[PDB]
Amino acid sequence: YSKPCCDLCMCTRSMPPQCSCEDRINSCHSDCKSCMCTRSQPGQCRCLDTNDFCYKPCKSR
Amino acid sequence: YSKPCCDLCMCTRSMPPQCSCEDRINSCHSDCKSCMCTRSQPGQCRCLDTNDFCYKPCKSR
Amino acid sequence: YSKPCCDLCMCTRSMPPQCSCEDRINSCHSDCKSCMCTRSQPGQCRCLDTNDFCYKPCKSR
Amino acid sequence: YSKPCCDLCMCTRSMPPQCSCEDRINSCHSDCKSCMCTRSQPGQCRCLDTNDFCYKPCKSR
Amino acid sequence: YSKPCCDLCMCTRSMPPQCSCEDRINSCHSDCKSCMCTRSQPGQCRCLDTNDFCYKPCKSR
Amino acid sequence: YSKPCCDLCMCTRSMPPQCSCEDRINSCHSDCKSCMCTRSQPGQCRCLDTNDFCYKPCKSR
Repeated sequence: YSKPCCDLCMCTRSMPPQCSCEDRINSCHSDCKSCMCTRSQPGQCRCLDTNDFCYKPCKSR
Repeated sequence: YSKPCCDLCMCTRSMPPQCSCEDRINSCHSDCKSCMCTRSQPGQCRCLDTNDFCYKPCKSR
Repeated sequence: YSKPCCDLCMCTRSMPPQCSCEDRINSCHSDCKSCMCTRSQPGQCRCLDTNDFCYKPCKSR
Repeated sequence: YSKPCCDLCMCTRSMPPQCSCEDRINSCHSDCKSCMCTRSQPGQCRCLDTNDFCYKPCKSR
Repeated sequence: YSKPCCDLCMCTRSMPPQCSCEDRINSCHSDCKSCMCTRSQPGQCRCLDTNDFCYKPCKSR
Repeated sequence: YSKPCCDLCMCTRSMPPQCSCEDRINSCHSDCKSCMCTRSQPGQCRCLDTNDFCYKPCKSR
């Protein structure tokens, strides 16, 4: 869907923590602020945004 | 969901083609025959099965 | 070009050795026997063939 | 050669875009400004520079 | 040391399971039967052997 | 152990150089200043710190 979730998240062991995510084809989630893709068809995209929290796992699988 | 789809697929340039896929947490799709995971909680899994076709992209994103 | 070379090669510490390679867009080298690509435009390909020798580095860079 | 090209490029979905590239043994292209390699022989290098455009694919393969 | 351990292990969800491991510079563990390295100095090696069990984590870190 | 070493190091071809490292389960070395891990059990961690030198290879293997 367009709603924000994340399956693989990583955080730094600092306080507050700094965390990020994974891969989608053509577009990133609606909440993403800087999105990076491959110059190809279909393009494989990732979110580069960093927060002090992780989104919840994608509810499907 | 439990239904079979695939976002990143790769095939050999032979006839018939030999193709495979990507990553899920704890479990693989219902149609998967040999599934491999990391000894960790939560475990990150992948399907090793090979077909002569690709499933369609996950309908959500 | 169409000529066979390899930049990143890996071999098993057995006798005779078993060795393979890396990445190209749309097509593999002319000598490649089983070539695998991504269902996308432009497709990113790799050779899965195994020999008991490595090709020489690509002469360009 | 020494001339600047790129096979795998990625860009952020922002305006202007922010883009980067891939892998070479011992040295990066002549136009590269910050180049990073592995402490090994032969060393495997990558360019970390970021532009608002992508170079064209390497003309050979 | 020369003793056999493994930090990152992966297994198939079949019975009995089929499992493997990770990365070392110049040589693999003493128990490894097919070891694969990069044609470079120092070479980065991995074990390709498959068992129906995982070794224990490296005791150091 | 808790002592600082590094097996895979990479540096930029600038003066002074800017260098970093690799992977551990649950914790980073004692000298690490910003450490990033996966939200999972056991978590896989990496050091993001950058210096103008590389640590020496882990003395064990």
